[PDB]
Amino acid sequence: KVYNDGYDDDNYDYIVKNGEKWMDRYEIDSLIGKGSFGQVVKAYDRVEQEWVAIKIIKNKKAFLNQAQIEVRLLELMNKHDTEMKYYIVHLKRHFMFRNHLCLVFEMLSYNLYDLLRNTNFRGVSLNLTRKFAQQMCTALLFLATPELSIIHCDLKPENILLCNPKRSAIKIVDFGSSCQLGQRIYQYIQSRFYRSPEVLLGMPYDLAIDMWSLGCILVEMHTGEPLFSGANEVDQMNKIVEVLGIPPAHILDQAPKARKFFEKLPDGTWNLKKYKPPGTRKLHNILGVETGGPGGRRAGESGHTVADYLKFKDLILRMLDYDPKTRIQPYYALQHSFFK
Ligand SMILES: F[C@H]1CCN(c2nccc(-c3cnn4ncccc34)n2)C1
Repeated sequence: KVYNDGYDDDNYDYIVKNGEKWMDRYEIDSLIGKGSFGQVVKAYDRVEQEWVAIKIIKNKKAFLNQAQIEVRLLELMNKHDTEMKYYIVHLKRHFMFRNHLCLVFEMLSYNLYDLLRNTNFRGVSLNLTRKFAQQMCTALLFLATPELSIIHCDLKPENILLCNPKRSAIKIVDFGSSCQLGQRIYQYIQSRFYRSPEVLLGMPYDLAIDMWSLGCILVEMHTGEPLFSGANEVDQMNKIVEVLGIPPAHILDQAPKARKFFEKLPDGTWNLKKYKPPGTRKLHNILGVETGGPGGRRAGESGHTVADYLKFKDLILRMLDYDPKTRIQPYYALQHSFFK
């Protein structure tokens, strides 16, 4: 059985060969990552004399076209951030090679899920969480600039990479599922644990969905475990409500999917359709604000005082506002006293 004249496997992926030279320019070293899109290889760019990561997209039209969207968005961001100060991965160039679209990037390191695994799923310190939060809010501020207006739409620990294994600098990756505020097409979006209530409820959405995801990500980075680990949409919404309570009636009254999860009482108030009772799984206790941090494991550690935790909790709750019009926006998140 032959795929792509012998160059591809049965998963639409290019069969990586060590030492292969491409286009009289790149010497392929090794496979360093993989995902639904294809593969990431370490390669030496002999023209620029540097190591690069090449994202080799699957040779299949749906994957190609997803990547073409990604290339356009990365090129737009490139021409609007030439100093590379806004925490988005830098696309150096792209090319088609043996029926695969290939995106050449700066080399990065481990993703933040890998980092959580490296903590044995116990979380990173509040101080490292703060550094990640500040960089992510800066990235979201850039995506919100009017000429971009990019909604990432799939923020999760796996899509945030360290630049260097020993440093806290990060870059956001993976814009294949992204869109712009003026051209919102998708109804079904965001990975489930990180999915905003407006998307669960079938309501209009905007860049605020990414702030919701960030709030979820930051809690998980410090505790080691997802904040809302739903097995399906109904379970996801129920897990959200355990922490945050029943959403406001003015939202549910306008939500096409309200009755997937909730029922309206003769009061006019809404309740869940037949979990811990609503709002009784307190973020205050998830974070261990007064009890030594998650699992009590930060008791007697510098940089984890009650005051520090109260600042973090306050910021997170503003990121997890059910109302996307009042959910904290990146400019103001960066001014919050968690960062002072
Ligand atoms: F192989 C792993 C170690 C280095 N990596 C790396 N390095 C630079 C860029 C990227 C990257 C760019 N876009 N995406 N999208 C999705 C996934 C990764 C990427 N990954 C991943």
